[PDB]
Amino acid sequence: VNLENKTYVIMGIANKRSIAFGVAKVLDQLGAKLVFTYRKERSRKELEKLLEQLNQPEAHLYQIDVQSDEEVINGFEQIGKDVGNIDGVYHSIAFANMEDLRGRFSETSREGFLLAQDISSYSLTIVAHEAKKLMPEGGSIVATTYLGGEFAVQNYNVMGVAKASLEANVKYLALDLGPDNIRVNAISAGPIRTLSAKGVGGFNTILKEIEERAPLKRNVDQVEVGKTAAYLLSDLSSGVTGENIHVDSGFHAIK
Amino acid sequence: NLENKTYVIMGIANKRSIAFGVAKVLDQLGAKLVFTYRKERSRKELEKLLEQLNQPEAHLYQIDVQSDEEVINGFEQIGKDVGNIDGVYHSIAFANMEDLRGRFSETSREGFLLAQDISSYSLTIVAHEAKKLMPEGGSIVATTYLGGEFAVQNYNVMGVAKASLEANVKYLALDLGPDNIRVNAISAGPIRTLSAKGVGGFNTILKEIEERAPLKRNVDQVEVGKTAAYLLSDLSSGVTGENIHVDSGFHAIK
Amino acid sequence: NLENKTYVIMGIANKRSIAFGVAKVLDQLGAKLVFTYRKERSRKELEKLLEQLNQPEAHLYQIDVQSDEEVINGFEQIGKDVGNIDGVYHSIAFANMEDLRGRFSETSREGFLLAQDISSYSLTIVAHEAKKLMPEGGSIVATTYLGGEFAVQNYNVMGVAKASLEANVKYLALDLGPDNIRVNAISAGPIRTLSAKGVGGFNTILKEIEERAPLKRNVDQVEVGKTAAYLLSDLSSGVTGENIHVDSGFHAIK
Amino acid sequence: VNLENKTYVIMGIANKRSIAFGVAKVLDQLGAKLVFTYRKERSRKELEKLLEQLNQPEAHLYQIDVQSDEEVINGFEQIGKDVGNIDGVYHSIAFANMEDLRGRFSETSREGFLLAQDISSYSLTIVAHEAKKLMPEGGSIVATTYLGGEFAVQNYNVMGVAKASLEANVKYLALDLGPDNIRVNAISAGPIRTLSAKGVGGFNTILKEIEERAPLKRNVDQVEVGKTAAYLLSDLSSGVTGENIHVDSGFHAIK
Ligand SMILES: NC(=O)c1ccc[n+]([C@@H]2O[C@H](COP(=O)([O-])OP(=O)(O)OC[C@H]3O[C@@H](n4cnc5c(N)ncnc54)[C@H](OP(=O)(O)O)[C@@H]3O)[C@@H](O)[C@H]2O)c1
Ligand SMILES: NC(=O)c1ccc[n+]([C@@H]2O[C@H](COP(=O)([O-])OP(=O)(O)OC[C@H]3O[C@@H](n4cnc5c(N)ncnc54)[C@H](OP(=O)(O)O)[C@@H]3O)[C@@H](O)[C@H]2O)c1
Ligand SMILES: NC(=O)c1ccc[n+]([C@@H]2O[C@H](COP(=O)([O-])OP(=O)(O)OC[C@H]3O[C@@H](n4cnc5c(N)ncnc54)[C@H](OP(=O)(O)O)[C@@H]3O)[C@@H](O)[C@H]2O)c1
Ligand SMILES: NC(=O)c1ccc[n+]([C@@H]2O[C@H](COP(=O)([O-])OP(=O)(O)OC[C@H]3O[C@@H](n4cnc5c(N)ncnc54)[C@H](OP(=O)(O)O)[C@@H]3O)[C@@H](O)[C@H]2O)c1
Ligand SMILES: CCCCCCc1ccc(Oc2ccccc2C)c(O)c1
Ligand SMILES: CCCCCCc1ccc(Oc2ccccc2C)c(O)c1
Ligand SMILES: CCCCCCc1ccc(Oc2ccccc2C)c(O)c1
Ligand SMILES: CCCCCCc1ccc(Oc2ccccc2C)c(O)c1
Ligand SMILES: N[C@@H](CCC(=O)O)C(=O)O
Ligand SMILES: N[C@@H](CCC(=O)O)C(=O)O
Repeated sequence: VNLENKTYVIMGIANKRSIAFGVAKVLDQLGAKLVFTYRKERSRKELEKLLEQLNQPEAHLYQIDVQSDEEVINGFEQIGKDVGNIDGVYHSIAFANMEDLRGRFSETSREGFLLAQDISSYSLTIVAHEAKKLMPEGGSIVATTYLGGEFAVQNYNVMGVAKASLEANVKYLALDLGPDNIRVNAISAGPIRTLSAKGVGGFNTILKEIEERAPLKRNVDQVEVGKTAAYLLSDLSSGVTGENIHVDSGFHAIK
Repeated sequence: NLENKTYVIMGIANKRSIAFGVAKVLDQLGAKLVFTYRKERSRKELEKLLEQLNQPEAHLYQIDVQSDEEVINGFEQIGKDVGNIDGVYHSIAFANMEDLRGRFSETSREGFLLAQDISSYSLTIVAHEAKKLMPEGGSIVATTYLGGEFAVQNYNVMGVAKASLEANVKYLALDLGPDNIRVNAISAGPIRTLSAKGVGGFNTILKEIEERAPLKRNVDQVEVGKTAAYLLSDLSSGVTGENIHVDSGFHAIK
Repeated sequence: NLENKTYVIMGIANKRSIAFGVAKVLDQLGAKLVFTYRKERSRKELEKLLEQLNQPEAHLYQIDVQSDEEVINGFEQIGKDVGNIDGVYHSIAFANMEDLRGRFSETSREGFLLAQDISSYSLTIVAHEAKKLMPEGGSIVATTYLGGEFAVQNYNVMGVAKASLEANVKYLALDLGPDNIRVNAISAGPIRTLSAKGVGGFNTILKEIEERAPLKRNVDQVEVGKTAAYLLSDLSSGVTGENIHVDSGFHAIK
Repeated sequence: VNLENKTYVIMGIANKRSIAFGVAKVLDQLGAKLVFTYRKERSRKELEKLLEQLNQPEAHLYQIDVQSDEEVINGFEQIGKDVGNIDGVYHSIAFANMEDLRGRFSETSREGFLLAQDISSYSLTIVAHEAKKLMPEGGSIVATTYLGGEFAVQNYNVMGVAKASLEANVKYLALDLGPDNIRVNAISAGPIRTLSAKGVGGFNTILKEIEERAPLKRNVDQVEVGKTAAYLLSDLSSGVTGENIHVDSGFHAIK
């Protein structure tokens, strides 16, 4: 799994705790050229500071709000002109309003539901469509999901239905872009203390339950997600597509 | 037997709708039925279909599930007209034709979100509003297709919206369970319907089921309706967050 | 309504047996019933339980599913006594107590194969023999537990034997489907039975269904029986290779 | 990856076409010390020959018929006396009578059913129990499975039910050995022309269905199972246990 002369776009670093910073640390350490995309200017600033700890000899940062067709279209188009063709995309992007991450699911608003869908699932489809233009030779696209896409986990509410959508999106992209030699997979990460986690009702309780009940008796970290991301983005996984790998201490396997 | 029971059936379009299959079965079993339809020029059509049921009176309500107000005002009116209900059969989906063929990666945002809105989110709001009519509990059933568990060529955007619907069923089942409201899906094999003409490669799937499914035949709307009767009745007490395949066994094989 | 239907119910030991839950339901629905047992004591309990049912005749056959001879001869006798049947409810499993606690990695070969034989293989041979009494088609149902889909502390060797049973259902569905025989499983939530008294941590899992499952209560034998009636009747035509969870929704959550 | 100073035990090489031999080329290339176990004298002979193709400075071969408790016990015990502690085990062992891999599954005999369970599933339980003693600090155990374990595939008949069993066996083993830091996982390989495949009814008609229908539109090979084995056997996959990775061109994902 050595990746020199590989280029990967990582979407969704906000700070040093971001899962996508785990991927980045692991890919960068394996010698890959990286390009980063962000939404808030605070994320770019965090990216500028975190690039000091990476080996990247230059900073490729692109502002892409995935709610914008044109910002995605022109973002990847630009990445293509700056660095040429890419080997894959790590997609670490999701959003839901805080109302919608606690209390009663049946009370979700249309606007809150569609917002979570647009950012957390559909952004993958359009990223894939635009990213494919930079992978004339094939490549690898990995999204980040959560077990709550597969089962009804208390509080995760609108995001779980967005992750269900995301997971199917992976399969349909896998089928569609398969003949083009682009593999499309997901990582189902265990719960990890991140900026966005602070918004999920009951997140602390779940951390403690993994540690008590999951087979490895411990929580996972971002580097662990990065290690599997390296596998999925590299040749090591050449016959794997439409797959969902649980990086979660075995929790998905137990009841 | 379903005498003294009342269900709302959403999604009848013509003689061939899956929902009319459910209608015939529940009607036969003695339930009171209320029907919702999307557009006002399909009211007269619904009115003709009802001539074949033993419904003393025709309870029809226009609801486009794309509007909160229509869902909210619709279900309120149902409550004023008929009282508490025992359950809802949801049989509603939509996607634009150009997204049910060709390359899934080329789906527009508008088309992806439209499908989610109508085929998935509609269950949430319907469940919220229908709950108000079920103080002592009841049963809600949605219609899915196997393409929300696996990628099926051409089903495309609808497949992602069914994955979403099927999650929706589980989250509603978790939320609504303490209120004694069960939420399930039926996963129907392919059936010749008005909407099915819109899906690329449909006939080819009809043929495959016959060759490859364990029962070596296709299912019909009335078979979906018999499983609906079970899900909608006390017979399926204890069963919630479930997806039952009514598909000649196709889901189990590969 | 199951008048003029005949079902074989395998594996009642006492009034707490899941299959007696099945028995009462099909009995209420009008079916003729035939019971098979292994232990002398079970026959005795059956003779006495039959006073609670409307069966005017005791159809009691000793069939230890560890013996081919007994299964074959039993089903043949059953054919001679009552004729063709419409389905079989299989409610049989066994493992040693030592294999239902402490560490799965320590399971003996003998213990492992014992559980497979009795708890999984038994359905294949039953299906084969039962087939002969179903020239027209029928329905076969086996009873599984969620521990065959996920690792559940303590269920151990039985979880592997249930994973095997659930597969068995799928392959039997595939094989027998063109003969119009459906094969399905019911996955029951935990229920205080004689056998359950041997599973380590059974009480603890009982309580946490109450706490965590969508319906926040446990299920009972009669609720399994009502789904059995669904699966064993024409209501579930179209449905095969299926696994229906009668478990208050516990399967859908995490 | 990189696997110097790791030792892996590979069970079930018969000839050059064996899936486990793909595993073996990949771990060998990656620096690993390899120990091999076999049943038939022929398999040992093939192994001595195929060993010239590898970097292994030393042949470590052990006859273990997994139908024999004392052979598994004594084999692992002796492996540990010879090479010390190991980092994991690759299990590539299954068996059924031909009788039982065509025509009607309802006709399967008891003795053939139990035979397929014994070799194809139980063997893992005991292998893991014995392998554990050589992994005081933890390690990785991978077994090999097939989609016919998740779905009724025509003809795979009794082997499907033993794969269902093998796959639950992996989950129960993960929950149990997790606190010992031992991970347990499955590879679900697509159809690969091997000695044993020659005995499965209709195997060629599936090979061609994968090509026409699987997302990647091609079949996979023993080396692709190998490269996922290396991921699963290494620290790359820390946090993954109780998992089933489909290495099958995405066929598991479509209908
Ligand atoms: N931590 C966990 O337990 C957990 C578990 C499983 C999966 N995940 C998934 O992992 C991924 C990363 O989340 P995280 O936990 O690492 O949290 P995070 O560090 O807070 O990252 C979330 C990211 O989403 C980006 N984002 C949100 N909306 C966007 C938009 N419209 N356009 C572009 N970027 C947008 C944010 O960028 P800006 O800040 O610049 O807006 C941020 O970088 C998500 O898909 C999440 O669902 C998290
Ligand atoms: N037919 C199959 O092979 C198959 C298989 C599995 C699952 N399903 C599912 O079964 C359900 C019923 O489909 P069907 O095949 O019976 O098709 P159908 O007869 O054409 O019915 C679909 C219904 O959805 C309604 N609908 C569409 N948009 C709506 C909206 N915005 N508000 C309210 N109603 C709306 C349609 O109304 P209008 O006529 O007014 O447009 C129609 O009544 C769907 O959920 C479908 O996904 C179908
Ligand atoms: N109780 C639960 O929470 C639970 C949950 C999910 C699934 N299940 C399943 O439900 C089914 C019924 O079990 P249960 O809990 O109702 O327990 P039960 O009342 O103890 O029934 C078990 C039955 O298996 C029979 N049996 C065992 N080995 C046999 C053999 N070799 N030949 C013929 N019969 C044999 C027993 O007969 P004898 O007494 O005559 O030996 C007994 O009638 C089993 O599949 C069990 O795994 C139970
Ligand atoms: N090839 C495929 O398309 C395919 C696809 C998915 C999964 N698989 C799985 O892949 C694994 C490897 O099979 P393969 O295709 O590589 O075929 P293979 O080359 O024939 O290997 C099968 C191995 O099983 C060993 N074996 C059988 N019974 C044994 C016993 N009782 N004790 C010790 N070893 C025993 C054989 O050893 P001896 O020759 O010495 O008896 C042989 O090395 C199996 O688990 C199979 O189910 C194969
Ligand atoms: C009850 C659930 C407890 C564990 C949650 C794990 C988790 C934590 C963070 C996640 O990311 C987001 C969640 C909501 C909105 C935005 C993001 C990125 C996320 O997707 C999942
Ligand atoms: C790939 C071809 C096989 C799939 C046909 C099954 C099917 C048929 C009709 C369905 O209903 C709709 C489909 C598209 C748009 C709207 C509806 C209601 C539907 O959801 C599913
Ligand atoms: C970890 C505890 C989880 C509770 C499991 C519920 C249960 C109870 C009884 C069951 O039946 C048997 C179990 C072992 C042996 C024999 C039978 C019939 C059974 O199969 C399942
Ligand atoms: C209809 C089936 C289509 C192809 C199945 C692929 C396959 C091929 C060989 C396999 O290995 C065995 C099969 C039977 C007995 C023993 C082994 C090792 C095996 O386990 C799986
Ligand atoms: N967000 C709080 C709980 C919020 C609530 O009670 O809804 C937590 O992390 O526990
Ligand atoms: N299935 C066999 C031919 C006949 C049979 O096995 O029933 C094969 O293709 O090898």
